[PDB]
Amino acid sequence: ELERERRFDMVVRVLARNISERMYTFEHGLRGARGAVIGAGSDVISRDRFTRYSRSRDYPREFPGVLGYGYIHRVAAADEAAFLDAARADGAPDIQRRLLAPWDGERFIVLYFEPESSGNRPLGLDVASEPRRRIAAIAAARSGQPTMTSPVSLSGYQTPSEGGFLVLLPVYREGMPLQTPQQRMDATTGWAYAPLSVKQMLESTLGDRDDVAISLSDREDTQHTFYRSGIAAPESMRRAAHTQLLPIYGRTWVLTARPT
Amino acid sequence: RRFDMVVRVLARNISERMYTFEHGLRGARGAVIGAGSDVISRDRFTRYSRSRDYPREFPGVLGYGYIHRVAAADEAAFLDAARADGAPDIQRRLLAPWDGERFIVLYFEPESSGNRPLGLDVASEPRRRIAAIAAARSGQPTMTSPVSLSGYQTPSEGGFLVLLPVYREGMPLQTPQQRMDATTGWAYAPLSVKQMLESTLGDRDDVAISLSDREDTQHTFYRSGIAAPESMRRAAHTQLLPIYGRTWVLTARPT
Repeated sequence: ELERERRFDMVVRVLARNISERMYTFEHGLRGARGAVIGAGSDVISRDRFTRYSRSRDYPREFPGVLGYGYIHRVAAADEAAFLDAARADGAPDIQRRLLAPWDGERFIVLYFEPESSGNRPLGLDVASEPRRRIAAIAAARSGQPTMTSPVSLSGYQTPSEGGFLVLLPVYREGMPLQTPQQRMDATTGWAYAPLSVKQMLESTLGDRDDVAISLSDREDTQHTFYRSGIAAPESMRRAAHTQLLPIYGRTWVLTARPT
Repeated sequence: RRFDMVVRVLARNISERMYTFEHGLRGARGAVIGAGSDVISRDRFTRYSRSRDYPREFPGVLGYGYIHRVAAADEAAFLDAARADGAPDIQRRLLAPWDGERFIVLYFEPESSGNRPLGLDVASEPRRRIAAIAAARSGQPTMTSPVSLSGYQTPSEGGFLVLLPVYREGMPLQTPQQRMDATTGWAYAPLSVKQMLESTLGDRDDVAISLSDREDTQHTFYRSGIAAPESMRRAAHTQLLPIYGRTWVLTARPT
């Protein structure tokens, strides 16, 4: 009788480890994408050098579950016009600042993203115009760590609504102090980022997990889940659910499970 | 252009598509009515369902079925009858722990791929139960707040259930307690948020909309499009849509 809740605790702990392992495979390409801009130096990577970088990778094969990888530039309101004129001349003549919600602060604009054949065209999306993305960009900039958002709706990566996440990693200006969050924030020039759809990420890890009735949510708002699958055995409804806390990229996910 | 109008016609389209599903609810209840006092057989409900063509007649809805009201004391008896009437593998399936009165999915058509909600106790989940008791008390087709459709697709999708009650013949219906006491079951329709909206909106790229239920405006059940940068210098166009006892908040911007 007692062996049952231990045998399934083994099931849950392993499933939690797999979700966390898939999530942390994406970190590699995030640091690879920042690597390209570091190699480029102080003067932000050209369209040609970044597109050449992305073509040297094979994201569907190397990183199954991620839409792709890109670069967001940090630009103040008074430098928007010059940035847009520079970007337009570099191979994106139709690029414009695009807002997710009204924002008049400092803009964090998507400049590069590869590949379009995967998600959609997020070019010119102001990631600061939406608070959850802004909170992740700011936290990553201050910490120096890859920082995921709270669950979001991926606009620019197809329509209609597709639940997802963005994972951001800041690129620092060479020769600037990084000893404090504030020093690190003032040093950020842009961010390497990865957009990911909930469904695509989970498809790879738990292809056919008909042995579990699971639910996933962020701890900051447990009332709303971002993923749910299967119906539990009616016997397992006599006791409580197995819960696991998954720390992923500065965020905490709560995995709830029951057999069947 | 007149964008204020575009919104108004868009709202009318969403409501009108939602309100077409009511015909099938009354149709499914109507099959149950024709059988009489004794609950409809599996054969007669399936041949009623086969006399309908839900993808053509009602685009946007998953299908139509029947839920039976059964007390905890009568669970065993009810389950035996269903197992003998062509449902051998049926059992009370719970969405969450629940010890109260059971509202079990007896019939659903089309039981095509996915769509195996047979035995699903919709009373076991609060949003589904609230909609069912409100529908029974009012006598009106009543929808849930946004829900996750376990029993219709492997990774569960966002959706709604719309419920219409079945009353016992010869029982009074003047008060809501009278109506609730007379409730034998419900005709229901499960709905996917994506499927229903694909059927109304289509490939229109002229609007950047979002929908949420007024009970919780902090959570949208639908979002589509990126608005024109210019339109952000102004508030979005808003509209309240009365859908089966629920209020939807439509927020729209052009492009």
